[PDB]
Amino acid sequence: GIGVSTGTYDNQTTYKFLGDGWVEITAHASRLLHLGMPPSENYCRVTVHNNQTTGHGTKVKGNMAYDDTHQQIWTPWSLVDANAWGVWFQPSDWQFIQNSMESLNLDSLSQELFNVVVKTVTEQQGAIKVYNNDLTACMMVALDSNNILPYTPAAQTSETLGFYPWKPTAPAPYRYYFFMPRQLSVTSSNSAEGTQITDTIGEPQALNSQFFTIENTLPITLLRTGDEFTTGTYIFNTDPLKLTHTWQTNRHLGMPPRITDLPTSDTATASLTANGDRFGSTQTQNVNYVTEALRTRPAQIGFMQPHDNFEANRGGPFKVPVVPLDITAGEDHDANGAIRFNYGKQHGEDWAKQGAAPERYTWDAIDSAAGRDTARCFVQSAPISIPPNQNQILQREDAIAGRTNMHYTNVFNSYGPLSAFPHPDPIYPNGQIWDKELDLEHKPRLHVTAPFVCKNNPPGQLFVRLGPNLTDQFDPNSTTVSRIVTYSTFYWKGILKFKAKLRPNLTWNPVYQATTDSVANSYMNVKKWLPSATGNMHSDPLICRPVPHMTY
Amino acid sequence: GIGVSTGTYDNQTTYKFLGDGWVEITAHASRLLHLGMPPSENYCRVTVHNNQTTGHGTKVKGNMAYDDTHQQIWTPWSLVDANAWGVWFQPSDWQFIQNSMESLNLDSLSQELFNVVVKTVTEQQGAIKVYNNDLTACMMVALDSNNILPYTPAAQTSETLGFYPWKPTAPAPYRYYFFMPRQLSVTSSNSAEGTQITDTIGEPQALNSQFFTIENTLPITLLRTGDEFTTGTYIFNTDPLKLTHTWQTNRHLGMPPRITDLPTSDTATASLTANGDRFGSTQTQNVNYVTEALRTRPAQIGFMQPHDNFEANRGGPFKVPVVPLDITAGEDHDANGAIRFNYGKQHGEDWAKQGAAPERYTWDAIDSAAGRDTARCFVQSAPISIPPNQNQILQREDAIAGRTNMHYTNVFNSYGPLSAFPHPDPIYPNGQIWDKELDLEHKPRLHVTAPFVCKNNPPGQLFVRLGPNLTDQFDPNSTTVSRIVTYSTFYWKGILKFKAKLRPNLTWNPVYQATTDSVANSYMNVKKWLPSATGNMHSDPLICRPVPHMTY
Amino acid sequence: WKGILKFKAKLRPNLTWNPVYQATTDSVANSYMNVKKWLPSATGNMHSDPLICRPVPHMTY
Amino acid sequence: WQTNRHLGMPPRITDLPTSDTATASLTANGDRFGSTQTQNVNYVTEALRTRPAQIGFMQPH
Ligand SMILES: [Cl-]
Ligand SMILES: [Cl-]
Ligand code: NA
Ligand code: NA
Repeated sequence: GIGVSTGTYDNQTTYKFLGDGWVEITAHASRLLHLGMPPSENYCRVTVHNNQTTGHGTKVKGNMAYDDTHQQIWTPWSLVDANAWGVWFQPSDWQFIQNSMESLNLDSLSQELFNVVVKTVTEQQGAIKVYNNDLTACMMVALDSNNILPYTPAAQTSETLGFYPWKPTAPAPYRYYFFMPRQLSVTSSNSAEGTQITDTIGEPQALNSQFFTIENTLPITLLRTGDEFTTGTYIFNTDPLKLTHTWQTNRHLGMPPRITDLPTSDTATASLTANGDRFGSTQTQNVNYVTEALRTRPAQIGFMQPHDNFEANRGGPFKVPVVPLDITAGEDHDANGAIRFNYGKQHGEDWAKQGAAPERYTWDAIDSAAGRDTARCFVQSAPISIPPNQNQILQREDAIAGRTNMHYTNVFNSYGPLSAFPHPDPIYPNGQIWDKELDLEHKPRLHVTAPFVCKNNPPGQLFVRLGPNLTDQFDPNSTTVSRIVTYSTFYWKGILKFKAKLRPNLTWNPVYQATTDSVANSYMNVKKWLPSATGNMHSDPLICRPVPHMTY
Repeated sequence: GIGVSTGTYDNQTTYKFLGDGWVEITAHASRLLHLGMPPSENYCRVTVHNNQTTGHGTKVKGNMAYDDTHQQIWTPWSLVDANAWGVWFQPSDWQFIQNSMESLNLDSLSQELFNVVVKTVTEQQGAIKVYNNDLTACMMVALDSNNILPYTPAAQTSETLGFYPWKPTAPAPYRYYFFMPRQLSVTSSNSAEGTQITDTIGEPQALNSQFFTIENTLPITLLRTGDEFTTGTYIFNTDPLKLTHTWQTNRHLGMPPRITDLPTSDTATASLTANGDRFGSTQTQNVNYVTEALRTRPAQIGFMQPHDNFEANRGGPFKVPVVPLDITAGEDHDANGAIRFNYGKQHGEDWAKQGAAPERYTWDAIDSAAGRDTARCFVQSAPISIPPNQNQILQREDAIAGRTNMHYTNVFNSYGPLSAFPHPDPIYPNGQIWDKELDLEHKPRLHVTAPFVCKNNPPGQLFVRLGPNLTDQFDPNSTTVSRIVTYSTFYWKGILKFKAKLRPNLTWNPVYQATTDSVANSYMNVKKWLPSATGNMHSDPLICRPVPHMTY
Repeated sequence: WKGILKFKAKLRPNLTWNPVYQATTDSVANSYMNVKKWLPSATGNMHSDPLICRPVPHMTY
Repeated sequence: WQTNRHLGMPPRITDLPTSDTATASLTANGDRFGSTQTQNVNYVTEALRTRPAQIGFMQPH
């Protein structure tokens, strides 16, 4: 099958309406991939320990947050990961879906590898390189259907496939965490100089050691140029994702109080009846009156989260994740889990930009009703008295354990049986799409890194690597390795299907839509999604869930 | 399928007579094509701005007509366009059809690509080049069936395939217009020096930006050496094209006036009855008499067109097209839309000719009854008096708005409900054959650039390009691109079918036929269509619609 | 008076790479498309200005 | 949005722009291929170039 293609390139997004507002979005994605031989032929147990006593080391006082120490199993295999919005839709698609649909769900996933080509490189004189075809050479493929091997979402480290169809990409090298004891003590710059920082890493433990190899756990297919490989279709079992945001906060839940009379002019206000004589209910029985702020609501929309909370286990210190909610007027970023990420040119960064530094963006939850304005928050002693003297009210300013900047809001946890909140927004195009659930008896109500969590087993990971291309001289009992310089290219097609539903339209007023404009320096300027004079592209994160929706 | 051909070369024109004068002309065309890799791997938004203050720039006073500024989307794809008479018939065929047929219509179109070959180039020492086969390499093909992408008739810029079967050709690179604001002010050489010329180009607009990619809109087929690709048959839906010209002008419509007596000798004239006593009708009731010139005719054959009218939109100034009619005795070229075009050696120019300059030819409408002799035209004030004093008649000489060379005929529009005219002539071999209709609610009664306009959807455009042939070292996060030097060759066969009808023959006198002769320096000298001592060819535009036909 | 007017309409295709121009509303004071124009006043005064249409561009040839 | 100036095959640029701020140039008017309806001048230009039809038109006002 040498001179015949084994597949079809297709990167078009097709919409099929079944009627009644239901839509079958079928996203085809194809890319040309490049795979080079592994630097090492075997599996390595690598360790990373940044315990320098200067700069961003862990030995310098107060540098816990900079910790990067861990151990990993480095494998000669590579992973083909397309789990990221940017791989399947072009900007316009995302816009169209966000502006017209109100619901979206995963349906099925399929992939195939085809048109494999393997080449060898040899030298010449002047020295120039020459490229030849190794027709008989092959490429190894493996598919972990049952997810035996460690799950490693490439989207988390901007290592998925490129978001540009006409540009080539490459698979990310496979590696996974290995257990290793890790202890690091807490210190501050103010902390005494004589104080010694404990920075330790231990030996591999029997109770937690897990070394897996692709060779020993999965069946492997060999692909020569005339071969091709298919995964067959996988069926998703996940919950629908709302494509709208909520705005009603506790202050907007239920029957608004009855105004006494209609405003007298277009600029006037209206007044309610006296607090003392108004009907209603409160949960503070020390005061005989009702007020929008004291009034009993059905439940609590949103909640206070501990920030910037760091916890520690055998592995080391780590920042506890927080539910991405609205950052409010006050713009309390860390308190409401805003997410900031850095990515490469393959995933959005302007191709024109130069320097090692990646592009960075901070994602602020679309929803406006579940965030928390730490500044304006406060707790009043009871029996409650209004107004309260400084000794019967704890607020932002007040300091905990005599620390100027540590306020109660930093360690306050408001989560409770009455807490209700929306689901994290999907992030085009850098966002991860689906995720494997944690194998623990008691699971989390959601994940921060992805909108769709597989209730059952998630689609299996696709692994590839070049077959060792040996030379004429080879000795097994020698650690020395000689291999012919080889590399390969091949195409990848994937088919992701969604089930989506068109939105209803009942408000009298026009609704907020995701648009583009011509105003210079505007975030939504058309010029950002067009090519430059030399073809440089730029794909910034797009808004989503533009349309508002009743919460109650 | 390495060592086996995947198609057949065929460039013969076959005539099948079904009887009753109906003919099925099946034109087979085949060419060997050459495709090199694109200079750039991606899509570019290129701009052209000739705003120099010297020479043919737009900044120099009175140089509007020289404007070339515009913006375009440059793509790494190439287009295979065979939409031009020269691709399907050899001179003799065209002659035979023009001399014997009276009607011609498009029936069906089919095409295929086959016998693909891809080669790589490497260096050597002395340095010489070496060519090798990349058996596993492939070529990309895409067919836009629904005409989603911008229609770009290659015939308009002499970029279709070559008109010589035994000579190789290459596809034209694909590119399309992109919206960009453009303003240019009007000035004349006489115009004051201090006067400043406004020459502006704006930023991409949100309301009119359309960036398409082949990858995202069409399914793409990969062709390795042993593969081949077919379009299947497309059926045309167009109106028939008359292969005759008309000669009757308003002066020859209807009952000629009755002569009083037959001429007395072979050199004598005959006379009609006195104007004052002749029967008939006119539309000028100030004079009591009829005359061939005043006499009422059924309708108006031909009409006055504004020339050389330039109009302006956001895009810029442009020459308004005009219906190609007869240029009359007076030879008023621009007033009757004569078409002049410049073409290369691949499309007619004498191969022997040397210099960058292309060959140029001016096409004068075959029809002799719808043109306008601006010089002899005139308007008479009414009530009409004959003869008219200089103040009651506007003629050529008179100047508009005190401008010596601007005469009324320059801005006069005679088009009206009574206007009737023939269809533009087909032009062998440089002429375009069919054309896509404009997607506007109210369409034009015809196109100037083509005789056949598709009532429905036109045949889709055929796109090709080489697959990026990567090297051993590749980095995605780098803007740097390294590719192996590659190029390819492949054959293209096309089958175009026409339905034509043999002409009737009723005149007593022999009729005008398209012939060839031996008279030196004659436009129709046989020597022009023969090869030179070293094989240099020359294919000049051939006459068409030689036979005259009754108009009424 | 009750009236019933029926239309037959077709959903649009989406093929451009770049996001397309949409008719939107905003919060910028004194903007022609400010939300406040389509809401009632404190005493119920309404205001309905002409809305844009045919926002999406389309190939002509 | 396409006006007479944006109808058909754009002229072929000689080379791709050298930088993100540069322009590209076409081949000399005198040597460029194409067609016009003004046969007094031996050259083609976006403004003189023959288009299929006339989009829009002048109205008496
Ligand atoms: Cl799968
Ligand atoms: Cl076709
Ligand atoms: Na913050
Ligand atoms: Na003329």
